[PDB]
Amino acid sequence: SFVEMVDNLRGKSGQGYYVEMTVGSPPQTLNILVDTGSSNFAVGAAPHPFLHRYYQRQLSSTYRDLRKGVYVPYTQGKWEGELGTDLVSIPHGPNVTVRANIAAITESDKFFINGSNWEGILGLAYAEIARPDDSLEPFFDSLVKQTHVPNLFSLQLCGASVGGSMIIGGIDHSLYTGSLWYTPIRREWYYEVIIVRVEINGQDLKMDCKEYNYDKSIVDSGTTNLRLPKKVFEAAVKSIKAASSTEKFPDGFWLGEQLVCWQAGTTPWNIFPVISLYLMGEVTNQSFRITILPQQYLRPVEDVATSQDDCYKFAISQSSTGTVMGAVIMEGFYVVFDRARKRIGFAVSACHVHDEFRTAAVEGPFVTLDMEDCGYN
Ligand SMILES: CCOC[C@@H](Oc1cc(C[C@@H]2CS(=O)(=O)C[C@H](NCc3cccc(C(C)(C)C)c3)[C@H]2O)cc(F)c1N)C(F)(F)F
Repeated sequence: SFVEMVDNLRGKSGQGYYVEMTVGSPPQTLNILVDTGSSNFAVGAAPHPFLHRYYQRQLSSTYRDLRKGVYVPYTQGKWEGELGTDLVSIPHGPNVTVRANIAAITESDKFFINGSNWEGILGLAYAEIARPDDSLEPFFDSLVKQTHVPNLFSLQLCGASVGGSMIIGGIDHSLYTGSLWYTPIRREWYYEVIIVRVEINGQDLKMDCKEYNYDKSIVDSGTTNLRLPKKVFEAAVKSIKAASSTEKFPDGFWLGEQLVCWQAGTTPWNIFPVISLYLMGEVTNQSFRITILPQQYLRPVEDVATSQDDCYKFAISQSSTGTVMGAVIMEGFYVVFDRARKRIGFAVSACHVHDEFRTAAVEGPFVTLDMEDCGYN
């Protein structure tokens, strides 16, 4: 019955992927950002310049106030509001209704995005990182406890304005090609994984693999960019600069500030390298790699002039909180969040990204010794 959930995601580039949901009785429809990088379900519940609608608790007969406050500080953006519960459904999801915790957002700061077309956020990670604390049961845990829905979901996020699928409760085999490759979830708080090797155009970065996971590596659909720890970011940018040194770009470009443009259809894709991230596998001394194309980490943005150029921003940026495999890594891959078996699967997506002479890939098996030493303690 997964076909009903195919193409249930929409979004704008750089502004996330959202799914339609209803809260309350009678049901109020809202678009909700799908975020595997957090664990709170929260919706606008008061007027805001960027909101065209919001949750009106007084209009819902099933709303229950929990008489407790809450706030969540993200890397960028934060909101505060009031905790309560209400009935929640996903129209293009499983045919069930659950009573879930809901943070009613009363104040926010750089949380809502102008024109994003979503009014709330669905944190799909584990209770350990829920606010105020891990006693606030996350939505997916409620879903699994109250229904027969299997304890897993999969995300197919597609690039070019964008669409995708969140398959709740399973894997839809029409959404990917080739084999699924699984990496262990290291610990159930974020979807934390372990990167064991990095190559750029087939050249090993040659860092202590702990640097790749300092202080963690997570899979985060709520984040746009691939974000890399400072030392790894620097090495990666140096390598990518060298490979593309045929052309020169302003430093603002490499900092993700300035966009670069070329005449429509003349984008020099080949001067930008492929990036391979090797992830810890399921058996001893075994790993696999996912390979990212420049079409993924050069994010398409709207033309700043009145011309018909192709313009892009560099969608790899520096992090001080570990590696973040955001939407530009997930795009073109089918990613299975197999909570039941504490593992995350990757396969080439049916909406895989195109290049004339190169292709995004998930490949294995590889042998990698001492993968345990790659985890940061
Ligand atoms: C403008 C760029 O955003 C586009 C971005 O919009 C947002 C997305 C998020 C979710 C965040 C994005 S992040 O970059 O802050 C990383 C984080 N996950 C790791 C993390 C870091 C710090 C703290 C926590 C908690 C929640 C566990 C405490 C979790 C995610 O959840 C919060 C926001 F406000 C905005 N607007 C989107 F549109 F979704 F692409």
